[PDB]
Amino acid sequence: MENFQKVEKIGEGTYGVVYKARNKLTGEVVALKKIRLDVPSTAIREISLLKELNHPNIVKLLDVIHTENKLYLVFEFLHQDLKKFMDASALTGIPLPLIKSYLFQLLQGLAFCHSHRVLHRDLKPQNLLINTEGAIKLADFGLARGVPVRTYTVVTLWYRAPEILLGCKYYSTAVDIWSLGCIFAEMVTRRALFPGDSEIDQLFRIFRTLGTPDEVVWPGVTSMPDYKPSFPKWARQDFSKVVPPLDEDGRSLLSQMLHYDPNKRISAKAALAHPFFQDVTKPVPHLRL
Ligand SMILES: CCS(=O)(=O)c1ccc(Nc2ncc3cc(Cl)c(=O)n(C4CCCC4)c3n2)c(C)c1
Repeated sequence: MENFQKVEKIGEGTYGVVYKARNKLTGEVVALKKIRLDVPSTAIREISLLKELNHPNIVKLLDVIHTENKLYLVFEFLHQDLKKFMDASALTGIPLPLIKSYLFQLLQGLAFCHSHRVLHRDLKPQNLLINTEGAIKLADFGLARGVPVRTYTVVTLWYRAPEILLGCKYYSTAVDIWSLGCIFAEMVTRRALFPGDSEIDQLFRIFRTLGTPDEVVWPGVTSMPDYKPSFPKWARQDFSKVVPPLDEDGRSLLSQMLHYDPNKRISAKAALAHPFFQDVTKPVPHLRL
C-alpha cells in the first residue's frame, strides 16, 4: 500500500514477488511479499496463525494486509540468504564452527514450528536468511495449498524428501528434516547433494547414493502411489564419499536426517541432543552487505 515505498526487488517466486520496502510512516525497512489473489478465506486464517509463530530463528511475519485482489505480507528484513553466502565461500568453504552453529539454530526453529504442528515444506538455502550477528532464520514457509507470475521463478526439487517424491499426500515434520540434511551436506562439500533435473532424476540421484529402498529399510515403500516395481536397484554408497571432510559425529547425524523411513528419521528435538553439538558455539560470519 501507499504506506510502503518499494526500494528494490529482492526476490520472486511461487505466485509472489518480494520487495525491499520502507514504511513511509515509521521508516521501518521490511520485506514486502506481493501475492496477486485471483481471496481464500481458509488460507488467510492459517496466514494469521503464522503471525503467532514467534522464535528467534524464524523470520517474523509482521503484518498481513488484504486489499483487493492482492495479499501483502510484511516480513522482518534481512540482507543475505545462505545461498549468497555459500557462493561467496565456494572457494574457501564455510568453517565447521559456523556450519555447526547454523545447523543448531535451524534445528531450534524447526523444533519450535514442529511442536506447533507447522511444516515448512519448502526448505532451501534461499529460504534461510542470515544477519551479521551470526543468526540464521527460517523464511518463506510453504502453505498446505493466486495467479502465477509470468516472469516465472527447479531447486526446490533438490531438497524434496523421498516420501513427497513417491506421492505421499500427508506430509510429516520429517520432510523438513530431510531438506535440512541436504543443506547440511551442501554447506560442508560446497556442492548440491542431489541436484536432480526431473522428479525421477531427483529420485534416482537419491537412489544412486543411499541405495534403492525396499520393505526392509522402509516398510510400506512399495505400496506408495508413485512407487514402481521397475525401479533400478542401486547399491548404497559409503557416507565417507558423500561428505568427505565431515567427522564421524556429523556423518552420524547426517545419516539420521537422511533416513528413508520418515518414522526412523531423527526429529529436530532429538537432533539438538546429538553429540555433534557438544562444542557448539556461535561464531560471526564475514558478510558483505
Ligand atoms: C536475493 C538473494 S540475497 O542473498 O542477496 C538476499 C536474500 C534475502 C534478502 N532479504 C530478505 N529479507 C527478508 C525476507 C523475508 C522473506 Cl519472507 C523472504 O522470503 N525473503 C526472500 C527469500 C526468498 C525470496 C525473498 C526475504 N529476503 C536480501 C535483501 C537479499
